[PDB]
Amino acid sequence: VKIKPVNNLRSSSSADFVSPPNSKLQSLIWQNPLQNVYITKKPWTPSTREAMVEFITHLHESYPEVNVIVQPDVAEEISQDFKSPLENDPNRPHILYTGPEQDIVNRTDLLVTLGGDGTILHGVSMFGNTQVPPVLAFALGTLGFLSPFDFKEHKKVFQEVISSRAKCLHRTRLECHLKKKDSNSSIVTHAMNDIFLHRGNSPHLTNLDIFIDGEFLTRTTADGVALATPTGSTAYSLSAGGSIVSPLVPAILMTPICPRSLSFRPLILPHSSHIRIKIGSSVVKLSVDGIPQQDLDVGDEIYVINEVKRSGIYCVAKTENDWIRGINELLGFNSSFRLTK
Amino acid sequence: LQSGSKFVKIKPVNNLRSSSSADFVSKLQSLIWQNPLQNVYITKKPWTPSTREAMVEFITHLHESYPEVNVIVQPDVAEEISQDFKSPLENDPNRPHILYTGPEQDIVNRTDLLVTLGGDGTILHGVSMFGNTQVPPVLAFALGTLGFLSPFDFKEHKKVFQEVISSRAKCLHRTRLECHLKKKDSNSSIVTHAMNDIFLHRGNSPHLTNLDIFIDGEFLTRTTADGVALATPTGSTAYSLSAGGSIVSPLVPAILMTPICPRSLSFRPLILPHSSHIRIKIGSKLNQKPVNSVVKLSVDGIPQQDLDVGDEIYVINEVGTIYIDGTKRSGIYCVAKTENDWIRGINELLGFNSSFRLTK
Amino acid sequence: VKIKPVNNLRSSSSADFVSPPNSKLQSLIWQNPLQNVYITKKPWTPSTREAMVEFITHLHESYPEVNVIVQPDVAEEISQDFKSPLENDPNRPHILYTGPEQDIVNRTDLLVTLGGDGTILHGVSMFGNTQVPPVLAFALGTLGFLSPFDFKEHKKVFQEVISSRAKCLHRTRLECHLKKKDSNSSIVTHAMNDIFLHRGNSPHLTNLDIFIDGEFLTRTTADGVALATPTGSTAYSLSAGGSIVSPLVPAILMTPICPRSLSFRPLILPHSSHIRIKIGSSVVKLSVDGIPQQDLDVGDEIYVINEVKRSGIYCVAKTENDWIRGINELLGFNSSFRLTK
Amino acid sequence: LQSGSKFVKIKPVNNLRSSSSADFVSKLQSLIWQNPLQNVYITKKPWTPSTREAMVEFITHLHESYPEVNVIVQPDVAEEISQDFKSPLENDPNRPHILYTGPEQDIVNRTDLLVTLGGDGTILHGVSMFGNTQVPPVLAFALGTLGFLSPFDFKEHKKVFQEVISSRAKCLHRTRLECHLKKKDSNSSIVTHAMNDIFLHRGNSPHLTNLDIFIDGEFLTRTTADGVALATPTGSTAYSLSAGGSIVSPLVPAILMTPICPRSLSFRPLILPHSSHIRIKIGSKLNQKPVNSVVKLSVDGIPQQDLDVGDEIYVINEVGTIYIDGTKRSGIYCVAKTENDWIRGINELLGFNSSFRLTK
Ligand SMILES: NC(=O)C1=CN([C@@H]2O[C@H](COP(=O)(O)OP(=O)(O)OC[C@H]3O[C@@H](n4cnc5c(N)ncnc54)[C@H](O)[C@@H]3O)[C@@H](O)[C@H]2O)C=CC1
Ligand SMILES: NC(=O)C1=CN([C@@H]2O[C@H](COP(=O)(O)OP(=O)(O)OC[C@H]3O[C@@H](n4cnc5c(N)ncnc54)[C@H](O)[C@@H]3O)[C@@H](O)[C@H]2O)C=CC1
Ligand SMILES: NC(=O)C1=CN([C@@H]2O[C@H](COP(=O)(O)OP(=O)(O)OC[C@H]3O[C@@H](n4cnc5c(N)ncnc54)[C@H](O)[C@@H]3O)[C@@H](O)[C@H]2O)C=CC1
Ligand SMILES: NC(=O)C1=CN([C@@H]2O[C@H](COP(=O)(O)OP(=O)(O)OC[C@H]3O[C@@H](n4cnc5c(N)ncnc54)[C@H](O)[C@@H]3O)[C@@H](O)[C@H]2O)C=CC1
Repeated sequence: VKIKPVNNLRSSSSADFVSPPNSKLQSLIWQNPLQNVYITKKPWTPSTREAMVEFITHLHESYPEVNVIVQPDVAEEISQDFKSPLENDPNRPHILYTGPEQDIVNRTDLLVTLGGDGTILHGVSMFGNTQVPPVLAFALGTLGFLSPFDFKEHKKVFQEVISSRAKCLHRTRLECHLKKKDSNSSIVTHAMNDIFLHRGNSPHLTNLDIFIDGEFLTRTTADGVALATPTGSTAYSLSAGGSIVSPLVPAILMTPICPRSLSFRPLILPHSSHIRIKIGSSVVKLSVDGIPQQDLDVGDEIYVINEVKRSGIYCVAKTENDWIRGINELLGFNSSFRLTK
Repeated sequence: LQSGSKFVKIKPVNNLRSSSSADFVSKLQSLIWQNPLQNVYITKKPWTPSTREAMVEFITHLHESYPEVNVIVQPDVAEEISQDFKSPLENDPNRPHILYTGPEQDIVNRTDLLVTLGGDGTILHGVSMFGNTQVPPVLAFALGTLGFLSPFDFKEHKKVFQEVISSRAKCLHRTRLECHLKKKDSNSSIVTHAMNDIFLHRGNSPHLTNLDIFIDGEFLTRTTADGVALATPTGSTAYSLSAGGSIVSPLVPAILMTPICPRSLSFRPLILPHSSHIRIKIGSKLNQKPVNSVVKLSVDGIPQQDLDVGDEIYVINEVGTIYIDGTKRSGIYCVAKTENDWIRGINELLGFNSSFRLTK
Repeated sequence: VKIKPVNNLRSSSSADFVSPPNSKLQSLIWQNPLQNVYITKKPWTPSTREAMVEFITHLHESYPEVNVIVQPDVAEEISQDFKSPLENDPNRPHILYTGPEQDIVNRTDLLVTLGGDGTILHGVSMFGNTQVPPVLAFALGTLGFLSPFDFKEHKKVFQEVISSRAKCLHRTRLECHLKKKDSNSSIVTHAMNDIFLHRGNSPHLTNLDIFIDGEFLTRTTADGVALATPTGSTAYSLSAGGSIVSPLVPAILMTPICPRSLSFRPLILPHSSHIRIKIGSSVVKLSVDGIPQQDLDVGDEIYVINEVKRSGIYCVAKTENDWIRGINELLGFNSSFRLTK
Repeated sequence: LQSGSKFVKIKPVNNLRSSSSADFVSKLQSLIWQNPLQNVYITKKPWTPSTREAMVEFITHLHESYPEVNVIVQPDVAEEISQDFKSPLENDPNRPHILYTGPEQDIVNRTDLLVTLGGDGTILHGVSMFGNTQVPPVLAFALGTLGFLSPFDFKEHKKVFQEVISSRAKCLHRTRLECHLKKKDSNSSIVTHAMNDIFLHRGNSPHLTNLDIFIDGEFLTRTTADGVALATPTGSTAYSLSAGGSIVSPLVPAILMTPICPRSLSFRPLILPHSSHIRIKIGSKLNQKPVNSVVKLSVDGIPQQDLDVGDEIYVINEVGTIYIDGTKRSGIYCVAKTENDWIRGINELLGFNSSFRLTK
């Protein structure tokens, strides 16, 4: 194993996305060859560690041109896990490119995740405002919803990816603009799942004034409220009683979290909606994709829109019908009562 | 057809010129008449005095104020209301009120504007006439018991019609669904068009429907239930709402799939892409009740047919369906009152998120 | 096989029910020996037919004192199914007692069901206003919710029953009093599950005025409304969004069926409630335990109370915790999302 | 304790006689005083002018009209309101307003009647004082922002108190739950009493709670969620309602089990027998986040403790629990306004089954 600085590699090369006739998905076409592959994994998890080693071994064996990128602390963790050099000659060790977060962000052509939903969410968030490279997600360890591929098929799947034969689902994201009373500027954060406000530690209910496109919608006194992407419709929003929304639908979900109301039916809003929520009368917690942000005081506001740089997240898909299969087999959608045995 | 007054003449609607499709310049679309507005088709909720009175009053206004305007009504309505006009135009007995009428196909071809006098059902049946063709703009006045869709009080009719004819009105676009019924032992299809919804229901039968649902050629689920509803966003506030569905803005491109009293704890309502291809086949359980008339099919509330085990419906949006391997202006334009009709409608008419009593 | 008239048998002997300390159930104590056993089965169903033969064979073999009662058309159907007489001597054929419905009702000590929920419901309804004998329910064919026993354990279970060692769950029933505008008197019907009003064949919504103990509750415009026992809480009421209510709770459920309202949350009402529902402005169908009754016109009324003759239905229970097990294993209660494989 | 006026004397509540438990002759129970009503404990919503004003006005009325009556308030309240009395009794400077006060245990032993001035929280905290003992009858006046439980406007206080003291009032019985907290590595229990509910919640933690639920010693389910609520019928209109629970009449003997934002499509709310034995153990998933402070426990909204993996709560009704093998007047009596407070409350305060707008 040899650790090298990632700053030796060229900046990210963009892929092209085309919508073929009678497809729900976008063809992933590498206009310049794929080279910079960043691999992230669920930490402190044996199966993701072993799968990473095995995936990198496979890449170094089968794809000389591919440069493997990992985090610094990860490169240290897995260096001892490789023993046999390439084709068993001591002159080709396993080259791991690594460096500061920004260097990785600037150079990544393809993001590969080994783990669950958290792994994808945190990998994608690392990119901040840089357009996100395509995401190839393998499910390892405890199951989540978003990763379509079993690690066992990693060789066949990656071959389709690098050969411009794979297709991607486009997942839209929300932008959260936080405006606190005190200071000058907005803090902007991107959400794959959701942005939510919650009483959290406080025993007192939130009082939220909700505006759509400048028009007052409603006051809600509640545990909180969730604004979700269609991707996020299966996450917190689903727990709170929301509908399941195919990731192909352009929309924003507004789902109340335990409201003092008999009639706050969940809303499905247009993609282009501008949502403003004002904290009315440390009272309220703000979270983006589950990660706590600043605490909000009475008078603070969030402004939420769809992300409009190529926007959104392109995730390699297994089939044209991944969503159907996921809701059935992962979420237990419309499970039949037992009719025999 | 016999008029019940010498002050009314009933004339063939084929005496009128073909429809002038308007322009829609653009979240609301401006309604701008390329050819001037002339042929106004008026429908009303039947057997309700207020709407018959409103129709006569509206037609009187058009005949008084807009000489270029031609009034079209249904044949039975023409006969019904003919005795209600108690004077000719401008006190001149040689200028009777003229009402144009004829068969649907004749009316459909010549309508520039649909005006409805009644409730939600009035709009639904009116638009339903224009199923296989282009729907003219829809001007909807609420009379009698309130519904959700008609944005105007009939009291406002002079000022609203004024704005419409002068090309100063704006419209909300509402999408339409297509239901294709394919009977067991048939390769033909019966096509219907939906503004609200398409639904299957056990109806008169005491036994639950058993329905196999396929999306984009893939099997989704079997449901055993009262039935299932497929709804436009417009229809999200209708049957689908009653069945526990989400409220969907009419600007969202989606199809709702909402179960009706399912034997399941986990049939959460689904929101599907507007591009979806939906097939529902009427099934049964092994050795059973009757296999005929086990399910009723309705489209915008209108019973179509009882269906048998083996029948299928195919449901798609009017435009933009994606057919994955293994499977004329569109939509409806409704004259809007404000740029915020939707939020105000859900709040004031449906009581969306009504606060618990906080004072007094 | 020999067919005999059931009118040769004594009238029904009642069992005694005692609530032992630290039990949820009622001990079934035969004060006079159990003798008259009426067996009913889901019709046109091979497995129930074969199980009936096998159960009767077992009774004639092991319990000389037991008299087997079946329906006339059933006695004809199964007579050919027996071939071997008792202990293979031609002088003891299989004695089947049968006769008119009322004779069976008057003489039954124990009702045995072989089938599903429908079998129990229709067997129990046969008794009209006569107090219902204890019910021993075996699940055969397609699964339903109410029968706690697998037919395979029929010998062990019946031995506990006849030996006064079994325990019963007491299920309460509702009484429906139908008062049509036209005529003089009420038609009274008993419900194990529910009484419901529904638009049925009509495309027009029902308009129902609901009164509790003489006080106006609400007008509902809807597909309909269901009034359910706790037993019925897992039936139609559950499909309509009702809560799952243990059969030990004294209560009446009022669950709207697709109401034109955002705020008709299902209600749980006191056991002693008097519920009156008036049909407001062939418009409305009435069903009791799923069986269509008379059609109702505007101005007709139903009056619904708990049945107050020993009241209710005593069903032989398998364990103290049948309800937990049924909701988990039959209804898929709180099914976990897939966490592995 | 220092009074802020020579017109008020603050006296030890132990100067008063032990409580007189009333009689409850019998769906409402008549409140008939065996010993005459004397010791009136008054609580108010803190830091709200209307309730401080109401307290002074109520106490003034008692002192003017009922010489036999003794007023008990909290120690800090006695000091707070002492400066608010601007005259002595009957203009006699030798007859100051007397306010009795002391520690909870002292107050609890001597209260004939609890009077609350505020909202739902005021009742909850007031009743909470009488946890391990008998709860005196509760007379609840609504001041400030409306809640659900207080049936009387404070304006009505003279006429209502008149009915109560003269043994002409009626009360609704509300049952209480007991929460037994058994810490990990402990065999002792911390007991609390609930009028509304007992709930577990992730609170400050960003991770979901993992809770193992046992009923009557049998494992029911593991839930991964924000949390779970166990509620009385009284509490069915509180947190449980917000979480999607059914509205349960306070005359039904039951315990509600309602999930709070569960990771499941099938955790339908449960209604359990009042006799039920409920145990909930704080679990975790294999190799995880922190194991401490993973869940908050609240009882009637009051945070008790952060709980750790391995802690358990046991929840039972105050009376009538059945313990299947392997596992003083009770309840709360609230003075009622009419024989139909419940139907009127759900309709008028909660907007139960609010009709869509049908006219105007
Ligand atoms: N359901 C609930 O009561 C709560 C849910 N959350 C969700 O956790 C999400 C963060 O995910 P993690 O980083 O894994 O944190 P995590 O491990 O704390 O919780 C996430 C749980 O939700 C699942 N999940 C996440 N995204 C999903 C999606 N799009 N569809 C279906 N299931 C999904 C995960 O697989 C995991 O089971 C937040 O975006 C929020 O939606 C956060 C708080 C409460
Ligand atoms: N909620 C329920 O239980 C049922 C509802 N329906 C609805 O009736 C519709 C047909 O309408 P009508 O001819 O007036 O028959 P209708 O008068 O029998 O039913 C219409 C009821 O639903 C309301 N409605 C209809 N469309 C609506 C919409 N888009 N948003 C909000 N409310 C709406 C109407 O105002 C009226 O109160 C069908 O498309 C179906 O959606 C049909 C059967 C049952
Ligand atoms: N869920 C729905 O949409 C509808 C349900 N029903 C139910 O059918 C019941 C009559 O039962 P059957 O004679 O078997 O007719 P059935 O065969 O037509 O339908 C009954 C279905 O409900 C199940 N079921 C019946 N009682 C149940 C209970 N107490 N708990 C859980 N599941 C139960 C049966 O096993 C069967 O799956 C009626 O009392 C009514 O509750 C009737 C119409 C519609
Ligand atoms: N709905 C929600 O999202 C939450 C509700 N709560 C409720 O707060 C209760 C504590 O009450 P407070 O001390 O006033 O704190 P609070 O003022 O923070 O919450 C009480 C809110 O719930 C209402 N409420 C309380 N009990 C009720 C009941 N039995 N029926 C109808 N409404 C009721 C109150 O009027 C008030 O609007 C707890 O027992 C819990 O049930 C606590 C947290 C969240």
